[PDB]
Amino acid sequence: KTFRNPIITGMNPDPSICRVGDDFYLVTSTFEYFPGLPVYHSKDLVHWKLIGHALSRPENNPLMGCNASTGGQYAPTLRYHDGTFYVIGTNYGGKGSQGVFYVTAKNPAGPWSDPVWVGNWYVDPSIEFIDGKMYFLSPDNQGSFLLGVMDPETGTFVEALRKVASGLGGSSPEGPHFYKIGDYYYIMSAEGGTGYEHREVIQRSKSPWGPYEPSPVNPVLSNMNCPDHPFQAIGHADLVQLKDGSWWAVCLGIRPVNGKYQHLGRETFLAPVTWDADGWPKVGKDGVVQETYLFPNLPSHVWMEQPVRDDFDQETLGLDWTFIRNPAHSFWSLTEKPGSLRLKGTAINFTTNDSPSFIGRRQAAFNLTASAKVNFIPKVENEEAGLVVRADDKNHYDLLITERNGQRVAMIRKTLKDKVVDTTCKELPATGEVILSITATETTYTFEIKAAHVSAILGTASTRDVSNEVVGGFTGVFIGMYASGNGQANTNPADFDWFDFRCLDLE
Ligand SMILES: [Ca+2]
Repeated sequence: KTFRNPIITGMNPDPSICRVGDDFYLVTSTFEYFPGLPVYHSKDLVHWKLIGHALSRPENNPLMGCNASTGGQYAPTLRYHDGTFYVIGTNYGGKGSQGVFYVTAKNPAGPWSDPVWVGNWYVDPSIEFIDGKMYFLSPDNQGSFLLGVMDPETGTFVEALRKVASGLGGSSPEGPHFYKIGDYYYIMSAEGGTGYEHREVIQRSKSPWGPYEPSPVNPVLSNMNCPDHPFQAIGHADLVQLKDGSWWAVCLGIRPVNGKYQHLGRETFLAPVTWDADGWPKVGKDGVVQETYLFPNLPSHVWMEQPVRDDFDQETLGLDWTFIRNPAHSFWSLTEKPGSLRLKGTAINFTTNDSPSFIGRRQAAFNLTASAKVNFIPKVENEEAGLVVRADDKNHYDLLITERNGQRVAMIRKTLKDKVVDTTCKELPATGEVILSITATETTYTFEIKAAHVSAILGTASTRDVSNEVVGGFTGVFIGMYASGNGQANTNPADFDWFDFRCLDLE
């Protein structure tokens, strides 16, 4: 048996893992998206199932006012000690955020606690449980790493933060984790940046408090030295040890199109870690995270496939569905028209930093088909609803039903650099159901419509123009249902009977 990387696709950056007996749990960063910090579950490190989110409530994910793509939830760390799971991270820019927080749970599916604010703004806070102590390791935004000890109950520092080590020469020392393995305490961290020079490095000491000395086989993992490789910007790893004693790393990376641009976001990868004779870890001979590997020494456990169609025919919204900042439940219902997701477009659109009536999911494949049957009668030109390809608040493609010159129409509208650049309309019948459809390849999104007396490819757009390299920030594309009255509320609701999502990267 083998597996193909990546192990979790679509926007899933900054992976943090822990093993609790036969079960593995993993979290990734979410930024402005709610619920925050999804928790995935596996029994083989390869097949992952979404089971909850660490931040499923507005009191533990305050997001209002945060910037798209550079605000909200940054790298989380996930750990487990004495019947209790802990997730620590940083919230930047949300009204009511005090910076670094953690939340706890007995069940990793939830419910999680309200935040325990630790009282600083350090990025990439990490925790580890060693010798009956809860260590807190973070960078100091000045090239150095700070270690401290923390009371699990209160989040207060019992031993205060102090400098113990620093980065090893590379840009933006990030993502430090603390491990006690054999004779030594190890600080493993990321350097180089967000780009091609990203790498994981390690150092160790006889004592937690230093001094630390660098690995002679740095880096631990990087695709820096293979510019041909289909995976790039590999880094921000977290280690996990199995019951057979062997070691695996999860880390983030990108899958560029023609080696130039990435739009799906930073995804999660899996690589075997080997320790050399002197006690230093490395992935392979060269540190390169490969496309396929021999399977972990664990029994294969494939999860029941999620169906293509969400029929919106139960009271509980599927866990993959995602909102922008803190959603008011007043804009959506699965109750009010049973069998449909009812979306009520408000005055709010993307141009502010609160929560527009948007519900979407991560584009988890280059090649896909996404479609939705929607009932929407607009009464005036400002009113619209349909599907959106979102990169951020300034960059998104809108496949919407609206009213133009007393005709109900289907519209593809391309917004880039916060300006509308292209708009193409086709006339719909005055009433009746409309199937809106978005199909994707590595390079192109194609937008299609179907109704009574109306079926047509409406337009195309580039994946390149929504890519990280053009738009900046720390996110990747979401495809979602959308309604907005652009200054006014929509008169009528937009009712989505179903939503198909088909990933086709295997073929
Ligand atoms: Ca339905």
